[PDB]
Amino acid sequence: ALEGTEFARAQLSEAMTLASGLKTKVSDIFSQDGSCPANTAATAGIEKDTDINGKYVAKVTTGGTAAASGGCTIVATMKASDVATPLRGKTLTLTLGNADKGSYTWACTSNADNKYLPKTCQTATTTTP
Repeated sequence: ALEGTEFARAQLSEAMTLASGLKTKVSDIFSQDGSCPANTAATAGIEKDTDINGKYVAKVTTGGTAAASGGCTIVATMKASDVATPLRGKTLTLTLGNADKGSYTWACTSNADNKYLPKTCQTATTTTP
């Protein structure tokens, strides 16, 4: 008897797995400098604030307005990658509202192929071109 795989591109599993996995990573973002900067003090003496992993297939950075409560709007991206969507993964964004005295909160805001009705994850703002 022989063995082997068939699916391989189990994007379904990786999809959900990537969702919760993203929350954990983003949760660290605000936890990085205990604030919400924009890689202004990263890629210099840190190994977390400056993510953007892959060969230009992942544009992730910190953002928002916080430094005592919780207001980090991190925006991730996928350019010329090979996961989700037929062309590109597009951009995505999440928010942190822990308040530094509550129990952590989140606000989804994705911007990757949104033709169907909205739910949980909204559409990212226009942002600069």
